Amino acid sequence: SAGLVSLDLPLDPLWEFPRDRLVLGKPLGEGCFGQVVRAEAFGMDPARPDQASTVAVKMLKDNASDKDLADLVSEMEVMKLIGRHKNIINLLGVCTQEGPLYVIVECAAKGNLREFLRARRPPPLSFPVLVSCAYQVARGMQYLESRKCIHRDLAARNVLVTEDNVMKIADFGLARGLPVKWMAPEALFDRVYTHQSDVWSFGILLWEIFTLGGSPYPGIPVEELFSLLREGHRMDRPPHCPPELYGLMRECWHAAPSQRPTFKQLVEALDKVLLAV
Ligand SMILES: CN1CCN(c2ccc3[nH]c(-c4c(N)c5c(F)cccc5[nH]c4=O)nc3c2)CC1
Repeated sequence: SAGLVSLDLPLDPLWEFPRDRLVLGKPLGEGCFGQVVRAEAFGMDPARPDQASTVAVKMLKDNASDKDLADLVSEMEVMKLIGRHKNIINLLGVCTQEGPLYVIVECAAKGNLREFLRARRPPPLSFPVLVSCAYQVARGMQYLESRKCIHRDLAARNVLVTEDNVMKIADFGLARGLPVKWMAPEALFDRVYTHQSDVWSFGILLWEIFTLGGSPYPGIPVEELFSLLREGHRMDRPPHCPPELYGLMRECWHAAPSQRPTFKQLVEALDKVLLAV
């Protein structure tokens, strides 16, 4: 319950998992101070203890500081309270006592959304699948908005994809700690993060989806961007994109946070487009 680093972390019966049952695998995500690794967790579903399931395992090597563990413990404790949703990297279990810390979270087979879209390019990927991707993140963000979480940056890299193409958001639970293009004006300059600063980032995320995993603000040094944003100039409507759907991106990129749309509206707007196709 919001506890810091200790010699041995406290036992929590609602979330604890047997480390002898968990079997680690090859490294999924290279990381500097902490890392995420693949693992075949046996008996993850306790109703069927014989059958196994593939899972991700966030952890840290012998080098991360005392503060770096407290971040991972804070990331764990936030995931407990937020609970389950279809479009979120949910917590499955934790291994704390009598050994190193392993936080078990559900695995994503097809990787991040940027690498997913860039792979499936025409030298697959239809229009409704792109709208289905944009709709699922909006639903996922709406749930995290209602639980008072507030996402840090939000981008194609941070959203992950399942075997059956379900968009699941990751790193929502991580505390504060490069992504200049994705940040809102108030988040860049004054550093005041709100629900409406993620709305800006969702606008940038919509751009990434309908450019098939393109890099936003193409061909600038991350300096004229600042002057460009505060002179009434935003990104253009990309190749193959409707004007009403582009209108939602322009709504997100309004300078006034009050003028930007809430996540409830962006779901309901995309719902009408998803219901059409
Ligand atoms: C060599 N190529 C490296 C990139 N390839 C890849 C493919 C699927 C992947 N899933 C995750 C992953 C996370 N990064 C993750 C996280 F960062 C936090 C919480 C849960 C997570 N679950 C994941 O499943 N990484 C992947 C990498 C393909 C092979």
